[PDB]
Amino acid sequence: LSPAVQTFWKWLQEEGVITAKTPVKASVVTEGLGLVALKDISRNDVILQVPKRLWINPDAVAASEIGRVCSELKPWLSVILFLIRERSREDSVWKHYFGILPQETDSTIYWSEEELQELQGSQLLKTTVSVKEYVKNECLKLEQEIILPNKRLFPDPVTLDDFFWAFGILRSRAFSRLNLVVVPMADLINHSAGVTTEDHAYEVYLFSLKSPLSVKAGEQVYIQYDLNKSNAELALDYGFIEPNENRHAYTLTLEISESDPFFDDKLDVAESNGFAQTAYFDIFYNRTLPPGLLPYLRLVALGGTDAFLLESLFRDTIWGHLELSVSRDNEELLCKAVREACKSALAGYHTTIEQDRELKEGNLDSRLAIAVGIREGEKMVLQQIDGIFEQKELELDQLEYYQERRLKDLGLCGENGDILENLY
Ligand SMILES: Nc1ncnc2c1ncn2[C@@H]1O[C@H](CSCC[C@H](N)C(=O)O)[C@@H](O)[C@H]1O
Ligand SMILES: C[N+](C)(C)CCCC[C@H](N)C(=O)O
Repeated sequence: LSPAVQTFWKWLQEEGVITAKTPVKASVVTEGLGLVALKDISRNDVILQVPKRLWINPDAVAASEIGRVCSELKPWLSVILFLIRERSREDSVWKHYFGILPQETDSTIYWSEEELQELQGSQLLKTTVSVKEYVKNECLKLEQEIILPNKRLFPDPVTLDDFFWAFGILRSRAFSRLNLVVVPMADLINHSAGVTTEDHAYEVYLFSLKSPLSVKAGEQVYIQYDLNKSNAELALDYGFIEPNENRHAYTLTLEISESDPFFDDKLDVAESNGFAQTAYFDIFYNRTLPPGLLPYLRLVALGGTDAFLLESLFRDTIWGHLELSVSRDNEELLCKAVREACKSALAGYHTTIEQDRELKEGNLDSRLAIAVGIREGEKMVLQQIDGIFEQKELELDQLEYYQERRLKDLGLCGENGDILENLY
């Protein structure tokens, strides 16, 4: 099979992890390394359990020689260093383990500059930069503040590469479902759209892993990494995406600018209803607009004319009105703004959806395939959003704004009220 692999298995055997009780051998699959069922496994069947003696979370780093120095360090930062450190030591308890870990994945955090050009104009590109940058800073402060001072615990130099390496390992191997644990045995389980549950972790401490699906002898055992992540998210966290167009999403960012003459009043209204000065609305393909998006858009484009709704008089129904619409000038404004943002964003890509779809029709490199699928999806969402507001511009007169809703109770045609009045 593989050097460190055929050995890594041996390692677990003595640690009382892998026995003739566990029906699942590690194998080389299209997704790298994975768990192949050694024999017909059933639903919920615990495939393998690992002794907490083998975890690699904050609790294990706090108990090692670097447990002190990393005392005030944040959760991940502690594990980053720990992982790096153990990778160096030739007598580490995870010796056969690290010889198994992939030096890299297809996460965009590793993409070359050319590779990154394939995501030009994409939201994913932005996000990946930000993340790469941040991690960098936090990793440089660790060197200058922990790695270098304690030249006794960290003998070897630590490069950025090693950092991103450890980070990636975290982002693609941590089970934050119990918040940042790692399990050398159940670390080799891959993701599959076949699984639609999203609950496999367990603990009897101990880490118990159970296959949410009945696998036959020879086949691979999978799990659902996260039913709620977008493709842009699966792309960064792990190095893969799904064909499922329902994973395509595009998040819009809304904010009440401080230069807005009604900033103070608008922010009070927003906060009073669960929204901050800045708000993110995730828009998924074929899914309906998120609640709050429209009323927040209306608040943003409020304007002098409708500013009267910001008065103490409505501080109890203003949001209800925002949900029902303010006025035609208000609706037209936000539509205009949204459509313009969509068209502007659409122009930022270097390929058309037609080209992307044709590309997908041939054989693509894993990272090329990700960029293509990611950018095609984003264009679909942007165009769906644009489609939605284009319709809105047309039905701009079918909505019953504030004024009209206010006059829907005039009772013009009532009684000859004067008769009653002239009776006293
Ligand atoms: N469905 C899938 N398609 C492609 N790669 C996958 C995948 N599920 C898991 N992976 C890969 O495996 C990582 C999760 S850790 C799983 C073990 C991994 N196969 C290994 O050889 O070490 C992901 O970040 C990704 O690079
Ligand atoms: C790749 N590996 C299987 C190790 C983890 C995949 C992500 C699991 C997710 N954090 C959850 O706990 O629900």
